[PDB]
Amino acid sequence: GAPWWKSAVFYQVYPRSFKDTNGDGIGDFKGLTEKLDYLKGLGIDAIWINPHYASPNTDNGYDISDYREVMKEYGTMEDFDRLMAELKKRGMRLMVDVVINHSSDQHEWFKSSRASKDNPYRDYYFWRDGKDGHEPNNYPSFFGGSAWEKDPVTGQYYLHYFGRQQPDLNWDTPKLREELYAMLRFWLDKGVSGMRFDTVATYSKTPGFPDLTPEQMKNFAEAYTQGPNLHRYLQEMHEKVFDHYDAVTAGEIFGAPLNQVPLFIDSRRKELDMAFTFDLIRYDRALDRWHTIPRTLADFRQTIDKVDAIAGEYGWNTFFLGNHDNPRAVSHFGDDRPQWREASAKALATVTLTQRGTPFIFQGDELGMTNYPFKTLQDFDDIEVKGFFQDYVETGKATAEELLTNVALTSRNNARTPFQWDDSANAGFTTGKPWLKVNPNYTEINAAREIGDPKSVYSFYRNLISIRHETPALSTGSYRDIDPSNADVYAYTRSQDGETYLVVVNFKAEPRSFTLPDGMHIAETLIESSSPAAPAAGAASLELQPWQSGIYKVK
Ligand SMILES: [Ca+2]
Repeated sequence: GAPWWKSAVFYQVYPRSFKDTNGDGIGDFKGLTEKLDYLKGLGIDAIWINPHYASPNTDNGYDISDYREVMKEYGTMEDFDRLMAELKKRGMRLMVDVVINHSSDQHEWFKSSRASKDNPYRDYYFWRDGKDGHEPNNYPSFFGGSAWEKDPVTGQYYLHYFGRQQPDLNWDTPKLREELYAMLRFWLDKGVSGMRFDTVATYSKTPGFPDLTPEQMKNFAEAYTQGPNLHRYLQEMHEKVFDHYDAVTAGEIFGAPLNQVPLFIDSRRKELDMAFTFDLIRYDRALDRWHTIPRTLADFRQTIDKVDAIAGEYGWNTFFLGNHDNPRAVSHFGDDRPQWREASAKALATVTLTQRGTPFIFQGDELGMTNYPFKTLQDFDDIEVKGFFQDYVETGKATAEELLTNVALTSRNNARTPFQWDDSANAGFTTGKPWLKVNPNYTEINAAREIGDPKSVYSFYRNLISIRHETPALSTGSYRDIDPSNADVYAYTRSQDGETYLVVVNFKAEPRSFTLPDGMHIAETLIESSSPAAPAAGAASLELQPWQSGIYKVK
C-alpha cells in the first residue's frame, strides 16, 4: 500500500511573506491561520512551513537560537497550537522545517561552547586551531569568505558552512545527537505530520578537516556531502525518532550528486521518505549559484527523467518549480511577459500536478506571481547575495552592476515578496510597511481577482488539483517521456492499473503540432489550457496553441 504522502498535494508557506495581522510588515501565525480556508478551498492536503523557531533572522529562520520556542515575529506557542488545531479541523497536515546542520550563534549551546575550551558544550560544535597563521583549512562558506571564524576568547576557529552566525552542529558528538533527537520528539509529540530537513547531506564532516583539492574547491558543495558517517547518522535518527512516529520525512539534498540520492530515500534503508533535489530547479544555474546558463526544454525534461529514475521502486521524489530560494516559477520556466504570463503559468501548473512524486506548490505560484522588478540595492537585501558581494565584488571578480544584473534573475527575494491577496494597499498583505516591497503587478495579480474568475490561473490550479486527486495514475503512476530530445513540446504518459494518461505541454509561444506514439489515440480530454477546442475522440495527433497544456486519457 502507498502512504498518504505519495498522493498528497503540498503547499509551501513562507510565513514571513504570507500574511501579516499586526501591521509590523512581517507575516505571522495568525495570518496563516486566517488563510487556511483559502488553502483548503484550493485543494491543499498539507503545508510545509519554513522555520518558525526562535531566531535572530540573519537567514530568516535558518539561524535558530532556540528549537523549543517559536519565532517572536510569528507569534506565540499558543498561536502555533491554534494553527495546529485549525489545520486538524480541516483535515490538513503540517510539515515543519528542521534545521540541524547548524544553529544560531545566539543559541545557548553555542554561547556555552565558545566560552572556554573545557566546557561540556565545546564539542557541540567544531573548534579547530588555525594553521600557518590562517584558517584550519581552505573551506569556503556558501555565504561568503571562509567557513572558519576565529573566536578571540579561545583563539580557535569554529566551522560554519553557511552564515558566520550559523555555526555547524557537531554530529560526531553522541550527546549532541541525543539533544537533537529529543528536540525532534518535542515537535512530533505536538502532532506534527511532516519534517523537512534543511541541508541534510552536510551533517557529517570529514575527519581531520584536510584541505580541499583544487578540483574539489571548484565545487566544494559536493565535498561537504561526502561525510563518512552521513547515512549512519540518518539511520540512527530514524531508529531513535521516526520509527516511533507516523510522520513523513523530506530531505533538502544540497550539493550531493544525483546518484547518491537513493541512499537517502530508499524506503528499505530506513532514512528519509522524500527527496528535494537541486537538479531541476538549478538546471540553468552556473556553478557560482548566481549566473544563469541558457537551457532548453530538452535540458528540462532530461533532468526530470534522470531525477525520476533514481527514485526507482523503493524511493520517492518531491516535485516543485519554485521555493523560497529561487526565482518565480513562471519567470524561470515560463514566460512572465504580460501577454504570455497566464498561459505559461497554467502550462507549468499542468506539469507540476502531473509529475510522478509529491508536488509542492510555492505560495503565490497559483496566482502566477512573477519576479520582482529590482531597482535599489536594498531590494536585493539577503544574506546570500551579501556573500556574493564579499566573494565576487570585493575581490574584483565582478562589478556590482554585473552581480545585480544577474542576481535580479536569480535572487531569493524574487520568491519572498508579500503574497498578493487583493488590490488594496500592499496587496492586502499588511496594513503597515512590508519588510520587502510588494510587486507592483499586484493590481492585476492578486488572490481576490482570481478566486472569482473561473478562467484564472488559480481556478486552473484548483481544477488540476481536483483532477490529480481523482486520478491515481497522476500521482503514483509510472512515468515515461515520449521524446526526451524534443525541445518544443513536453509530452509524457502516466500509467497505473491498465489506465494510461497523456500529458502534452507546448513550451513555445508559437503554434506547434504533436503526433501521438504509434497505436496511441485520445480517449478523453480531462482538461486543457489556452485551447479553443478539445481533440476528437480517437485523434492520433494534436494541434497546439502557444503555451497550450492538456491532460488526456488514451486508449
Ligand atoms: Ca506580523
